[PDB]
Amino acid sequence: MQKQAELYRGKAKTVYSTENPDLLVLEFRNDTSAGDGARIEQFDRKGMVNNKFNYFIMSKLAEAGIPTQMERLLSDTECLVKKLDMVPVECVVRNRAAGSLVKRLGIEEGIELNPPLFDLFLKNDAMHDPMVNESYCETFGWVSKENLARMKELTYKANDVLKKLFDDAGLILVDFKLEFGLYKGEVVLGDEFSPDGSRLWDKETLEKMDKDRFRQSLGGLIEAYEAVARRLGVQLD
Amino acid sequence: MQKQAELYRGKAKTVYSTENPDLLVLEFRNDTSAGDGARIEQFDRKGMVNNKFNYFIMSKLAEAGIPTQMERLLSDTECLVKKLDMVPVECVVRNRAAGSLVKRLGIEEGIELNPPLFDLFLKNDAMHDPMVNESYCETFGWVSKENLARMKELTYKANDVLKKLFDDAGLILVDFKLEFGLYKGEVVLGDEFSPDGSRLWDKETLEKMDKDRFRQSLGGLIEAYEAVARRLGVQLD
Ligand SMILES: Nc1ncnc2c1ncn2[C@@H]1O[C@H](COP(=O)(O)OP(=O)(O)O)[C@@H](O)[C@H]1O
Ligand SMILES: Nc1ncnc2c1ncn2[C@@H]1O[C@H](COP(=O)(O)OP(=O)(O)O)[C@@H](O)[C@H]1O
Ligand SMILES: [Mg+2]
Ligand SMILES: [Mg+2]
Repeated sequence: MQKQAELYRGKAKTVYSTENPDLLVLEFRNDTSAGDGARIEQFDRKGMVNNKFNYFIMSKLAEAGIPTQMERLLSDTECLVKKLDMVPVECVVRNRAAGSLVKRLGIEEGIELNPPLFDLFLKNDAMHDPMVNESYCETFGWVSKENLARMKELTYKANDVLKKLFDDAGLILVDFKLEFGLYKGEVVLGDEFSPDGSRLWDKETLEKMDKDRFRQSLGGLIEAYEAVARRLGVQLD
Repeated sequence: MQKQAELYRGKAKTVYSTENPDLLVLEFRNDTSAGDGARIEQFDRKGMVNNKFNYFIMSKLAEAGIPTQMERLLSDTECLVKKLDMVPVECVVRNRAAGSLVKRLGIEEGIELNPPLFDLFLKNDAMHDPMVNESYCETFGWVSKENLARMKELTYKANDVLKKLFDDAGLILVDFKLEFGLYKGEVVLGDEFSPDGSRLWDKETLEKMDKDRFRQSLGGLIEAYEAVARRLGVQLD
């Protein structure tokens, strides 16, 4: 299985078709966007780190029983995945207050959330990914009630699994975003899990080591990404 | 019954205590606030119209079986109500796209929503009443799952009842906002139902006859409120 032609691309990955109608090639680019204003910069090794970081996390979730898109890595920046009919809704679980929650509610960053919060955002850059809820999914036909329930279920399961994984690595899983899609009628985890869409703080110093370093221009973005990879045991070289 | 002391006030009503610890007096002022930028304006007869308008609707909802705060009207602008431990979350049902939905999702105003949408907003002027969801209610303890389910159940019932009532009066109930509180542990409809928090369009011309006339500089606010009141059978003078 090799890339055939580019079908489409997003702000971080390029999607290619393959000879198989049910398999695609995801290419992680070095592109790094930010804010609703959207400012993009390229960071060396970024795509490769996220691709391998994603494979590692996806496998951990699969081992836990989470059905995923993953087939296998193809190169430093590419992987083979099942073609999914993506539900255009981001699922965000928050263990501590940060990002848009802090901006939206004016709550103090870092506040522990018990139980964790669960946000749903419609994927629409034009509208800056507006917040939605279950009624919207039904009314606009984005996903069935049964499938949405499954998505939330798998997200919370992923949260339980990953909070433990990151804790063992001396990290706090502040929050993260997931995207699911349908594969032959079944809900499957797709897209990616990396520091781009998940917040990770050092357990002892609370130092931010995810995309917030880029959003807040704190410097050392990729250095932080690789630091996290090393703590988890993700081979990069 | 008589007002004993002003407890507090919001942007449209003043809340007073009475000699009875379980009863309050609500005064509907002529104060009208549009745009969180609090561009207040006073409209003569506004308080009186909404007080009578609210009484009429609450009475209809009560007949339908919905528990409400209403005891009786004390004057043209005041009403005697049960003291409720208000849940700080607005419940909004949308039958057609309008207001913030249009600006939020970029959907065309007027589009019919099937099934209707249901929004939850945290009451917080400083933060412009940010949108929330059920997980927020549990995490921050604004209201239990059981009571929230009850609030939504009653809001949907109010929708079935009021859509018919307004249609009979040649009007389209576009959307509306309700607020509930607890009375000795039970969920009870409180606050108010008026053109201030509900969108109503003439069934034949679609002319707006609610607070949107003030929000969107169309003028004729009170004249519209009175026209709606009279169509419902409310005698204003
Ligand atoms: N397994 C998959 N099958 C099909 N599409 C997928 C799969 N995994 C991810 N996608 C989609 O491919 C795109 C990946 O690109 P990305 O640059 O992250 O986009 P975005 O700008 O929306 O963040 C997204 O639209 C995502 O939903
Ligand atoms: N029956 C009631 N018991 C107690 N508080 C009530 C009752 N009905 C309404 N309230 C509260 O009193 C206030 C009425 O004020 P209003 O001017 O509409 O406020 P706001 O500026 O928040 O819209 C609101 O905070 C409302 O929740
Ligand atoms: Mg993406
Ligand atoms: Mg109010």
